[PDB]
Amino acid sequence: MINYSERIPNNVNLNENKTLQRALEQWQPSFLNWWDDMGPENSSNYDVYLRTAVSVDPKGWADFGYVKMHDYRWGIFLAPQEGEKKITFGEHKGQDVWQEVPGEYRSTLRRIIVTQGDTEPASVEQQRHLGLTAPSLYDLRNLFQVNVEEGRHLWAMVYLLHAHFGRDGREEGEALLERRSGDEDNPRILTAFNEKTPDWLSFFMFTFITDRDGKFQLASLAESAFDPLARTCKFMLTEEAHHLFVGESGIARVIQRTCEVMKELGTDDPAKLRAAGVIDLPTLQKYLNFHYSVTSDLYGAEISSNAATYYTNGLKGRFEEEKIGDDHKLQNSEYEVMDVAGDKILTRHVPALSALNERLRDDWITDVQAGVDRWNRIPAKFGFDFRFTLPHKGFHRKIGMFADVHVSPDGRLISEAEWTHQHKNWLPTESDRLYVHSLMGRCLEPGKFANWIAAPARGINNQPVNFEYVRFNWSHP
Ligand SMILES: [Cl-]
Ligand SMILES: [Fe+3]
Ligand SMILES: [Fe+3]
Ligand SMILES: [O-]
Repeated sequence: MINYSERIPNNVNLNENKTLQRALEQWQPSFLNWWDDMGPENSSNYDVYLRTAVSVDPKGWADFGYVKMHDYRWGIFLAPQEGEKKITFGEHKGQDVWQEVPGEYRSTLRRIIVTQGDTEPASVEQQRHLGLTAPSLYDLRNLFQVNVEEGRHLWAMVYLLHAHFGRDGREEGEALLERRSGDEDNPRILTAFNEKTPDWLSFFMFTFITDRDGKFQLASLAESAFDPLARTCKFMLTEEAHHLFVGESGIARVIQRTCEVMKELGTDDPAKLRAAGVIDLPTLQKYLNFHYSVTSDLYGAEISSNAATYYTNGLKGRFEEEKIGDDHKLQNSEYEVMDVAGDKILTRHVPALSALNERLRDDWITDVQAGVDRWNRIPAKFGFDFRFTLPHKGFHRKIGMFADVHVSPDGRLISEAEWTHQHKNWLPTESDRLYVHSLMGRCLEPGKFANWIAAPARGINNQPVNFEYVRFNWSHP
């Protein structure tokens, strides 16, 4: 490892700003208390082989070593500042990007930053029980790496709050530790982040699908005229890519194991696959349906004056804004969205500014579909017919125009009776979830993997797959 240096590694000259540094250090012990309370369960004395960034360059990014998570060096890292960067969209296109928050947008920027910050500890809270049933040291270590990274994402947003929003900033930093996933009176802001993540199959789906909402929200904010936010999100995207990998390869390894048992037993009978302790592909498809549809609601209403305002004011851009071939102002542009009118799902064009949530949702759908295309290479290579698919965008939605109807995965509007009698085929049943639960059992033997999942293609940081990625320090409970 590179030589220790700073208590809070950073590339923002934190030490030069005494007032700001003091505010973060006053908040730190509160963060550490939250981490001990709501962080990975019973993990206080584990030594975990973790990656820590200590500077933004490739070498400093990849500082691997054993560390207790309580002692993780959470830091603050902005993509390098560019000389003479201009705003790329909206009313202010062509002007210098902002280094400070414009008073007129203070409350909106604050809202955007806090809502993003809120999802980071929510994922840790949702996932805190999982290590008790980790299917391998490798997977246990990946879970912990995701967790400390989401912890750092909370630091990333709290830094912006303290640095740019004064006393309100600090009050937002405190409340971010007071809310709690699933709590009755102070729940987390967004509904999908108040859901349970009850097993490892849900965990891999969540990091494959819901961390991908993180990618598309962060990619939109990485375009912001408010440059400290833009540069914060650009760096965060490198960590988000790791989360997406954990999710995609996690499910890939599960599909691999189930295809192996299908080949061995020579059957696709789910009763027989389950007798052999694997997760049948159809059940995997239900979990895909579930996490996909719940995540889709995170993009918000298809039509929205708020999203239009964020774009025009230069706060939040479209995904890969600069690659888009239009005027980047959209006053006379359209975008095609669906609509529901009685017994018909139809299409219409609306003003582009009013449908930016739907555009972002569509970008995310395209990305998810690419990952699903990659999973499908597995049955294909085994010569099986099974293919995973994404359901219609209107299936199982609680936000927006499809909220008041039922749509089947194959895109029909369906009756209440048909939803009630058939959705057991489309979303995990209580019984499906009990079966998956029945398979969850810790496996901490080095190089060994629980029977429902295959080994990964390679280890971490060139270590053998049977490396002791976690040391439990059992003598010191
Ligand atoms: Cl404000
Ligand atoms: Fe995150
Ligand atoms: Fe993430
Ligand atoms: O993330």
